[PDB]
Amino acid sequence: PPRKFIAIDLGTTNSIAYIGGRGIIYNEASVMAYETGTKKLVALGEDARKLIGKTHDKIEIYTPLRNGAITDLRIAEEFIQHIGNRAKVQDVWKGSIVLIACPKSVTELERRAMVEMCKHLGADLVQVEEDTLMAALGAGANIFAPKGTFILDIGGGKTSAGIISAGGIVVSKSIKIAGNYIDEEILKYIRAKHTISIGVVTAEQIKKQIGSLYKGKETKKMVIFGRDVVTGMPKETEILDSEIRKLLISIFSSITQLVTDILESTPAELAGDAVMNGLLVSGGCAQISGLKEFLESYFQIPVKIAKNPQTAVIDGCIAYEKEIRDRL
Ligand SMILES: [Ca+2]
Repeated sequence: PPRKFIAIDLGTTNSIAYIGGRGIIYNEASVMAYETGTKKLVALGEDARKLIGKTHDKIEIYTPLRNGAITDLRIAEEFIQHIGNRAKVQDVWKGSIVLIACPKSVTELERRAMVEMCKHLGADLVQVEEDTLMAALGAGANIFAPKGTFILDIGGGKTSAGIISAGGIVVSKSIKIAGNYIDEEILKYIRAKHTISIGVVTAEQIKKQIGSLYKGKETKKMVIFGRDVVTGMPKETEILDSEIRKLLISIFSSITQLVTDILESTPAELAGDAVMNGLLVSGGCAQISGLKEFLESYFQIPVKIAKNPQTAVIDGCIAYEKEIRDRL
């Protein structure tokens, strides 16, 4: 009987967990809530993230991962244990093979601590890899070839970019300008320009429905509702795709600067791959309309949007099961 394979994409806003033979058992916010002063779990994932607004006083909300940052290693273990509890199987960790994908900001100390933590839970083997390496494999890139792979992952709380060659990361950097920032900046733009406060969900909907980085085949506008800034009264206004496009382009100056920084670090041996093969784009924001065209216009290299951008990291972990088992 083979050892169970467990993959955890720690993620930047949501975590995703996969168990061999079960599939993906967790995919939502990296948040948990307890009755105050206890470890009595009242909500996990989305059910807990909702309450961040005004939590019931007899309830404490914990955020083990804030934009991909580990807030506390003991709190991170609680969260990992809650994920494994989803399997509803006694001793899910015993003798298992565990792969954890994490942002590069997770220090070597924290990665080694998570290895000891999972081994203490019962794992036979624990391996920690960077999310950009797994995202490229999940999105369909041959990360094991000596050819240069150039990856950009726009998630919820981090945007990362890197160069991959021969199964490993050659260089990678990350910034804080990502999906959550974009939603909040849409909110702030509409408050300043239309004197109405919208909720985060309306901001996300604006992004999805009419947001773009490049002038497409359809001109759209949108009716939205929010709180009038002066009076507080519910108020309606129309938002044009052109003003949101201008806003998104301004935000993405940070993301094109990140790609420029990575491209400026390309070794001479891989420069041809950058020019001829170009960029692969994954993450939740990879589906912003016109992103391919916007990036191709700026960098004059090919850009490819991943087929599975929302799940590239965990899909790569799932594909990486063979490599771990093979090399064993
Ligand atoms: Ca800017």
